[PDB]
Amino acid sequence: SVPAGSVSCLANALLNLRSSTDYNADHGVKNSILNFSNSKDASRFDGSESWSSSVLDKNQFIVAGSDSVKHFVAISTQGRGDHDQWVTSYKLRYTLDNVNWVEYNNGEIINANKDRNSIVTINFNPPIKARSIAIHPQTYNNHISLRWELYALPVKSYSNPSVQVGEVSIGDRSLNSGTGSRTIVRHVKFPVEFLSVPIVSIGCKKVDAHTDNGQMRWEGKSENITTKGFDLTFITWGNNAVYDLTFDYVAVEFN
Amino acid sequence: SVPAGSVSCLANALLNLRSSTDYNADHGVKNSILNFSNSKDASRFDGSESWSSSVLDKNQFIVAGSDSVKHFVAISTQGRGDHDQWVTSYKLRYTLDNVNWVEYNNGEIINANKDRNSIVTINFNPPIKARSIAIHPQTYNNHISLRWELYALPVKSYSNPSVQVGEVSIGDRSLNSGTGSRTIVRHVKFPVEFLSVPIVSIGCKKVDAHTDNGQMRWEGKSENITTKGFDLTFITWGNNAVYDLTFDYVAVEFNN
Amino acid sequence: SVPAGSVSCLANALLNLRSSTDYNADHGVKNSILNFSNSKDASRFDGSESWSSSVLDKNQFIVAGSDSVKHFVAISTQGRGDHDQWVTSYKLRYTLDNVNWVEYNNGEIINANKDRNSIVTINFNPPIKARSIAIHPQTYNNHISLRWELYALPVKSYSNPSVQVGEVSIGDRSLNSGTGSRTIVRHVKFPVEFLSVPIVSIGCKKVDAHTDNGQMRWEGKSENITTKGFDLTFITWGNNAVYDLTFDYVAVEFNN
Ligand SMILES: [Ca+2]
Ligand SMILES: [Ca+2]
Ligand SMILES: [Ca+2]
Ligand SMILES: [Cl-]
Ligand SMILES: [Zn+2]
Repeated sequence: SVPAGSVSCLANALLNLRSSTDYNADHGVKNSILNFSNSKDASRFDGSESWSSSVLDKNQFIVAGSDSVKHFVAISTQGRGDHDQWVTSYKLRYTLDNVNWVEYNNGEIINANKDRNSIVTINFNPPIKARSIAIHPQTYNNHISLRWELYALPVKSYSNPSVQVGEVSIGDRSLNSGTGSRTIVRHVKFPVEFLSVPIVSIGCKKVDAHTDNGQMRWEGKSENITTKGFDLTFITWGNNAVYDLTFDYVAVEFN
Repeated sequence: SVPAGSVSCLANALLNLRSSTDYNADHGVKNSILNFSNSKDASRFDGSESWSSSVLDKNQFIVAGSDSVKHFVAISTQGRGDHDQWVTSYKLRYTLDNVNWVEYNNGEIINANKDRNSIVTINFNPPIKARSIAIHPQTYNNHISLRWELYALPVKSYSNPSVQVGEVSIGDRSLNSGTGSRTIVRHVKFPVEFLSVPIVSIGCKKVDAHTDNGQMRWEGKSENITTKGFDLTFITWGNNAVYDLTFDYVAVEFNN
Repeated sequence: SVPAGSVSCLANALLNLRSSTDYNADHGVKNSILNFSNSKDASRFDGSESWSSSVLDKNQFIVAGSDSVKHFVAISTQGRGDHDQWVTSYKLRYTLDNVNWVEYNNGEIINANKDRNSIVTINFNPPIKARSIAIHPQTYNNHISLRWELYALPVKSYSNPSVQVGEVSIGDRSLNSGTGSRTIVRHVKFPVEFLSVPIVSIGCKKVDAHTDNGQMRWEGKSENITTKGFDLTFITWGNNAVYDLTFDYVAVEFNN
């Protein structure tokens, strides 16, 4: 079973494909998408409804890859739509760093197809975590020919952040006197405008302040965050005299 | 108009393409880039100056995509270069998550080409945020055959920075005695060397210090930052005695 | 020489490729990887063991690209496996932004191949920092035909991190009385669950505490981290009364 919500990688043209060999360009990996089907006009040939290797041995493969870390949850294979050709068993190989390749599950040989069109699906628990994956047919019927699809987790909503950083201080004696709940606002303009409204984290890196009968009171808050900047509100209360406070900030936009 | 400073996606080989069907490999999406043209020698066929479908109906397309989120600002289409074939109208589809596709602009049919070579450009306002985008020919002259280019915003430099994190303390009594402005430096080494110089944000997560007639004074600064590490300078002044301090740090490396 | 531990980009299918021209589909970029080799059977053509241009001039190229920034450390070229065709000199161009192209080493003409199968390697010092790169044959032997590989630095463990952010407080008087080492835990849930265990940095943004004979004491520690959340353990010791503390936190997810 293909888990609900998963991404069809070839359907969405998310992976580059490279076969070991092709019978010819009209039998190439571009024709390997699961359920691939073309013209039924038998007078002209518009391509095999599969990838088909040229060499017939145990060393053929399609490699599927891209820069990003995919979490593959399953793989589906299928035979050739237009001729009695199919892969009947295959091994999997993969790589997360693109330098070291590993055998999936110690070189597990997986039972594949029995006919032209029936879909056989394999599920990975836990997901294979890879940048490139390769299918390696071991046995076949008539010829090494397949359609297939790879399934991956969708991308997390938090992914691909943009970040801007900086520091901000009171800079003067605004909170160094008076009584009660006291506030002073520093307006921060981000060096560059965000696309979406960031979330902002702050951290104190300087405290110069007087206790009030032994009590220390200071707070920093970010507020009125927009795409262009925000307000760092420096806060004190009781009778505390804050001479200076400094925060670093980290602003993060996603999605 | 193609907006100034845009990225030509197929030109920079930035998108994978997948057609519904190919007339044959010599009419493949590999031959679809705007203005593609090959040998003019009529005696030998080196492929169409177009992508060309095999099936002729309303259901053909090219899908274009990649792991990343594009900000598509425009699209251009053109007919076949070497025969009288072009797409007269098409719809667009796109997807951000690669699970749910949306009809561009509620399924708007866009008037496309009426010759081989004139370029028809469509602007997107606002930009289309998608991982994958598909052109869906609705009407054609003679055959479903086209050349195209997709245009997108350049990558902004504040996106996907690298990060490294860690913690640093005084770890001893260095600032816990003495008078006036007092500093001790902690030389911090990042777990992995960066390829270029990061910035280094810090925040305090431990105070253990004595007041000086009721005044608290401490500070931390990251200085002398390199690809390999930085110095966290712990500071006190007056007659504050600082028993220990701790910072979490976050080193952020941009555009690499 | 190819530096030990480089990534072979074409081998791992990390780049889209686009030629200026193909002799035909059976001579396309898909057949261009270093050492590419097909059936040795002379009674049916299964494609060239090379890419081969259609037009024979000095304006042919393959463009290799993708979304992410690469650091290319070397190129390797080869001639055609199956006929006496090979590139004898070439130039390189690249782009980091996919708007502005630059000429490798001010258009240096690199001496290339001499036969079908010997591999000629060029080292890039420093690495070419590029999203796309293009090989431009200048001279050739019989036909513009080649095989190649591009080598890149492996991705750093620290790249493409994701970040989540929030705040936590004691929010009550738990730490405000008693004596000796006292702790209170706040369980934090991440707005979205992470795919793997993050690291969690914190920095204080509120202190409301009493000194203990002039000594200030407070600490925050992020503990018990999972995909779903963590514990912020607020800490005081000696006889300090902490009325409240607040932290911001930065949760960072690596290698995903
Ligand atoms: Ca057919
Ligand atoms: Ca031609
Ligand atoms: Ca052959
Ligand atoms: Cl404090
Ligand atoms: Zn990518």
